[PDB]
Amino acid sequence: RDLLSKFDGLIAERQKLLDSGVTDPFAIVMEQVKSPTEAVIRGKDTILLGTYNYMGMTFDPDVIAAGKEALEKFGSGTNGSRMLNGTFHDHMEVEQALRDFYGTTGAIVFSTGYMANLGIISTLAGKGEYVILDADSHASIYDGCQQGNAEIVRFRHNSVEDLDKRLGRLPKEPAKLVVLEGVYSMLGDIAPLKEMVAVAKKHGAMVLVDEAHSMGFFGPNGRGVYEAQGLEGQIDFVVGTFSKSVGTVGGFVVSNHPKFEAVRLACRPYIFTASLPPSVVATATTSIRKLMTAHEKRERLWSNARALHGGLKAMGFRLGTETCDSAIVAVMLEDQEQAAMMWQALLDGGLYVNMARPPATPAGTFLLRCSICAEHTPAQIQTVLGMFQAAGRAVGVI
Amino acid sequence: RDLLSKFDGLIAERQKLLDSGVTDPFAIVMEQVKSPTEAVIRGKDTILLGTYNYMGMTFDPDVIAAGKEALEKFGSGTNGSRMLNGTFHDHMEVEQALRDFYGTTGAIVFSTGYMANLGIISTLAGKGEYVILDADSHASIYDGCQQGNAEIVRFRHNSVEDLDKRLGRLPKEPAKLVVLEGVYSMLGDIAPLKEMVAVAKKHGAMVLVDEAHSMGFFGPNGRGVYEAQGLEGQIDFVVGTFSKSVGTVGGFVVSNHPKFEAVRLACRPYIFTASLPPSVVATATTSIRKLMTAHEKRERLWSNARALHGGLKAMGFRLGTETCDSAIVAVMLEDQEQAAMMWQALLDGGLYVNMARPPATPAGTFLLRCSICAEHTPAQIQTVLGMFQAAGRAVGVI
Ligand SMILES: *Cc1c(COP(=O)(O)O)cnc(C)c1O
Ligand SMILES: *Cc1c(COP(=O)(O)O)cnc(C)c1O
Ligand SMILES: [Mg+2]
Ligand SMILES: [Mg+2]
Repeated sequence: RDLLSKFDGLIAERQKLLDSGVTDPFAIVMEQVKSPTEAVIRGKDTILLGTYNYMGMTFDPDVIAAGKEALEKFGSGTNGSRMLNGTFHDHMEVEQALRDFYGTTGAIVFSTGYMANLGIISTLAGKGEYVILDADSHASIYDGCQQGNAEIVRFRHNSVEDLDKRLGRLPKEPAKLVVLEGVYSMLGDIAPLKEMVAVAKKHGAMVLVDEAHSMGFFGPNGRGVYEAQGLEGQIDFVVGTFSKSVGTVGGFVVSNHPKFEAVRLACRPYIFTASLPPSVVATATTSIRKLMTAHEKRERLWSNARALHGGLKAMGFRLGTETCDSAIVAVMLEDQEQAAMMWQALLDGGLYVNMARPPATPAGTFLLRCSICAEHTPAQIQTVLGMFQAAGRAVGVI
Repeated sequence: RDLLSKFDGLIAERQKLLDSGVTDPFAIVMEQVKSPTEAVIRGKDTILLGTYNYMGMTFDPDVIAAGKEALEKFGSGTNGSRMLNGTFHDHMEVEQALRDFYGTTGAIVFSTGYMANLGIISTLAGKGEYVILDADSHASIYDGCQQGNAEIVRFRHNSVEDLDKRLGRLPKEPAKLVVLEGVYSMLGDIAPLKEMVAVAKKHGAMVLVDEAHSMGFFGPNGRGVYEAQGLEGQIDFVVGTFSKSVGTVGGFVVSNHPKFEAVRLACRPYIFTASLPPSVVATATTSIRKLMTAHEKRERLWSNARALHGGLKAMGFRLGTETCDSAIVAVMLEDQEQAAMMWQALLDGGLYVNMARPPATPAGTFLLRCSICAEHTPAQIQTVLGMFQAAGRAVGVI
């Protein structure tokens, strides 16, 4: 036995899944990517319906030109931390783009969204302070809690009442951070932010909202669910990512707090890593700025989501949401076998969606998660619906 | 008081430093970067001597062409995890390049080196197991320990004897991970890996060596200090980064362990983040492959390092090492004021080096850290030495 013996269970489980004849869902390779909505997988032209490229920015010609120009002018990397030699022209640009996008005075970019959550949670809340979060929060949020020294207070998923009761039992004096997500990504439902933020404020907590799954398409300025729910000016910190709507890699936190940017002086995941490559921050800058006014894309995204959500439900699929509330549409299946058969039939027929099974989801929950793109055409969405009808029948969903 | 009140001390300290008239060392912006060794800072042409671009790969024409081609062909980002939709052609390529570079069957790429350390340490060693590390290990290694549930065992810095004594007192049965760095980056000295690995093996521990500061220029194949010290085939895991010699962003761990790649199934910082952009993994692939045989660069790097190290010592600077053992040359100054005055005079004269003061360094240690590049010319190195002589005099080092 050695350090890897602990993986024997996971290795056996994987082999059991493969024994069913299914393609390994954790080893899919996009051999070619023709556009935000088309790839070649296993030598087959395939519609993409399992990416977080919500606004189709990855092939935007301005984004691509900015990336190429940055490679040419500044090279492939920075070879240093933001606190030393790794802040180039384009890093300053991308932080200003976030200030402009969110209407904040402060903006701190990290090398990943995971690291932004890890860092901001573990740095803001110290010993004797409290981080209060939804039971089903993103892994990076839990990892930020684990990385820090604060008291961690979970509340029942999606429960305004349990948030209120749990907050109310904490001592009044210590500072507190309530961490919320605008969109619950598993099912694509929306958090009751207006009510939860009111509860947080009643108890004197600061609020951090993750708006990774809403950027560019919720609220008048595309700032997120909090903006859509009228909370502009009430959110202490907003965390996000460059890997979804923005279409690259990176993380950020924005704020209007006067001391915010002193976080750079303390935050270990900000300090102890190289800054992002020039091309990454140049593509992010361009993309963020375009997202401020990408009205045609926003309209298409929501039109597509409504057509997919409406079509799957009408067919008889059980969805994670009664109404189309986000760009994630989750199809709920009865068991692991049904989900795998559906996923495989879709893939073989030319469609890629994400499958989620335990322990990614709770025991008893087996999903196909579809994520819509501004650049899907109405034709593609109908093709997808046809594919879902054909697979749902061969498998016997529906 | 709120969550940011804890930063009042750091804010006051920063203001005290600025009160001396020094440029803020934590807010330097590379406005233009002409080459690996030249930038424009504060409107002034400046020689770069504080980057980890050891092999000058960031402006390599093959690296740049690969990045541009990847933007064009695959877009700006992947919008998904490696376990879902984020593995493109170029991700498979970069992991194969690492296998070829290190002669291993296993290779796992992460979105940063920080995350590779965070993830591999917290995933390999669980409850009831031990992570044994040097007191002065990199922050990411300590953060990996904090993220995991293992027992953490620090040993006195650079002490083979204390490693042996501390290891020997642990229970025999539980699995153990000894984590070592090939190059101690603060001063640029080298770990006694041959002796430490022998000690680790005597006690039945697995060994993880970080070779971030040696890639491409230690050992016959450029694999690192462990290779230079004859330890090929004896190291269980080697961790590294794409941000130094490789010249982009990203992290990795390589191994020949038969179960290694099952780490993908468990490792939270691998699973819960987007994969790197196509351009990043394409530039990394190209760079890694060129590093396998970059003999001219290697020779220049070491020639430059020897000239800088030899020249600074002869001038009368106290260096962190008696002999030129790495591409980091650390100048030790008597106090914080001396270091800041030296740093400012160098900057104003057209040279950028890194300054390190407490709490980055231990109390009593005040450094200028020079990092050499394969692409520095002998002329630049003499210019640098002239600048060090001029500043050392105006300040009164030397
Ligand atoms: C996607 C996501 C992250 C991680 O972002 P990456 O940039 O991919 O590391 C963090 N939090 C939430 C809620 C996310 O959805
Ligand atoms: C630079 C470094 C890291 C971090 O690498 P990044 O890729 O910049 O996140 C981790 N460990 C060591 C020893 C390092 O030197
Ligand atoms: Mg094309
Ligand atoms: Mg140029």
